[PDB]
Amino acid sequence: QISKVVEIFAKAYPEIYVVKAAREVAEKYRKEIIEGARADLNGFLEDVERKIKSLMKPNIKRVINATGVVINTNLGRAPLSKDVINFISEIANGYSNLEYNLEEGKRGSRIAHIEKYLNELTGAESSFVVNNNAGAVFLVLNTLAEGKEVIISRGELVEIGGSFRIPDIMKKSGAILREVGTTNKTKVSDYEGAINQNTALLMKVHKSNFYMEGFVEEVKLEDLVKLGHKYGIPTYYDAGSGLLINLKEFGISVDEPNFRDCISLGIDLVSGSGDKLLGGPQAGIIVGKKNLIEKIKKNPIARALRIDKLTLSGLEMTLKLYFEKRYEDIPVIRMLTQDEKALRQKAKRLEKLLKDIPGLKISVIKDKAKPGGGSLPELELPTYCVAIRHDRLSSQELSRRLRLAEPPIVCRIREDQLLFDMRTVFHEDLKTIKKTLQELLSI
Amino acid sequence: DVINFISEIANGYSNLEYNLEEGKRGSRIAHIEKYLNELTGAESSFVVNNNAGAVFLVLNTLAEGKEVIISRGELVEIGGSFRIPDIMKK
Repeated sequence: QISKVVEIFAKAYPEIYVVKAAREVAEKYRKEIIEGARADLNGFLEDVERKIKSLMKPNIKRVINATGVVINTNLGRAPLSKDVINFISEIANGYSNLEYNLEEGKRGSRIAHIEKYLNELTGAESSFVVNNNAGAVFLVLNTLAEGKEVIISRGELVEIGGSFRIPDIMKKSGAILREVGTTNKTKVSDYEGAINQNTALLMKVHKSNFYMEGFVEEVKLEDLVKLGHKYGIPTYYDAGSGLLINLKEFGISVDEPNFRDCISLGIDLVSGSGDKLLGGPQAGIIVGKKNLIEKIKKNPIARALRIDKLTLSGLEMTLKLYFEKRYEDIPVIRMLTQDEKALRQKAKRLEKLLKDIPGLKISVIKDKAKPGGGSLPELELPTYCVAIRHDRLSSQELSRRLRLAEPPIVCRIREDQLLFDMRTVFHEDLKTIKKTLQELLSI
Repeated sequence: DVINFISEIANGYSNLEYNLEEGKRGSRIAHIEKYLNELTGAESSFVVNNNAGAVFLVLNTLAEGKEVIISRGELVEIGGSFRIPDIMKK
């Protein structure tokens, strides 16, 4: 019973956790024994103690990312420069002029603090910001095309993440969905073909987390705009990457689309996540024509999507950085634009820390990985891994224990050889890497 | 080898639509199908001009006016005028 387990650990662990550890372990042996899968009760003493050790720590923990994927959906997307985290810390520490204008001394709209930055950086007439890009979509449809049709290419009906899908959202959006062209190809005649009285919207979505090769055709963006200005229809581009600037300017050569460029091209509305290529905290970012934004703003779901104090502040600081050309300060930009050189530099500095540890086979390989996970699907870039192999322990079991470390470490596996992509690894992590390994193979 | 076998059948008359046994017309599809049933292992078989029309046939035979469910990822445009949605319509 739970009272005997409270007697076994008196001062050992606080009474509150011990009973929550006996209640979860006791439902686990009640169901394992009912199903007839357990013949021994002896593991009960150690496991109620491991639960207590575990239940006494946070579920969400910082993790050292070895995979060399900058934008790791599973690992928390764009991490944040300390500068920013500090400004977020300060604003959360007490009250703040969130919804308060200091000039007039009367309430004010919280989305007003930021928008000045967006409209300067992109060039759009006005702007706005909601919970994530997801809702930013759901908002631009339900606002603009409730009960009327929207035209989109059959190749752009994406499923990104686990629950999101343009057709399943747009439906619930209340917009009527008109799918032109074919999977692989879509000409301009396909869009123009389906125009009619009901058509309220010309939407294009960017294939963020996939890509098609082979015989493939797509509708030029200059073309969608010409088309809409013909029949008097608004265009709506879901970047999704929400890349904020031209990326070629950093030496990486891709066609990824960005706010500034897409707007000056003549699209009427653009959106994208903030926790992607922008580098910030999670946010739906929407920019374009004044008359449209106003309309979005006034829709009463906007209040159900409006951003929290934490992501609001933190977004301002990241926007600040971007105005100050302080690029290297926003993690997701530095990690992609890191010099091939620089990577090696780090690679061998690590190797140097592990030489001494027993049983460790350590080598430095130059590999081609694909860094972007949720925003740059075709991108392939050279990065140096430190592959390691232990005589006593196998690569699989290695990863596993590394994931259970404090802090935990997550990495790629490849042909029974553990790898460490240096693209995503922070310096202060190296010392913690060495201490982790030596605690595992010497214990 | 092929081209010769073709050349030869083309240089004169042939039992194309003619069954020699019964001395009566026969289906031209009949010559081939025996090979197809053996190689594939299906119950029966048939042949038409090209795959394009083979799709068109199987839809219009089996689904005229009824629903055909297909993956949104599989609606292709192969070649310049063949498109599964465009033909499936017709």
